[PDB]
Amino acid sequence: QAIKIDYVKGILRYDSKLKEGLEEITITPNYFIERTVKGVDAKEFTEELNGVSFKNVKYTGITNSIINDMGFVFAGKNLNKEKLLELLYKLV
Repeated sequence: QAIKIDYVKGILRYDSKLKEGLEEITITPNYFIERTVKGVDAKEFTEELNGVSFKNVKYTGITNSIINDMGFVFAGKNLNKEKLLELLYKLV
């Protein structure tokens, strides 16, 4: 027995493109796909020692979606939450 993954899908935010916006992706052995999402924001973020530029455009129904859309779905056999967690953390 061993873990195995069939596909994976999610909503991502990139550090370089944080100001740019957000995307939806899927990874499957045949192909990789990136798409742009429809809820746009004029977000602009900087990191001082303790100061940051706050621009957070977030709406009612859009939040009611993305409070729970945010996160990744995994399919396969013999999954285990601890291994999945440590991999996702190890990524960044």
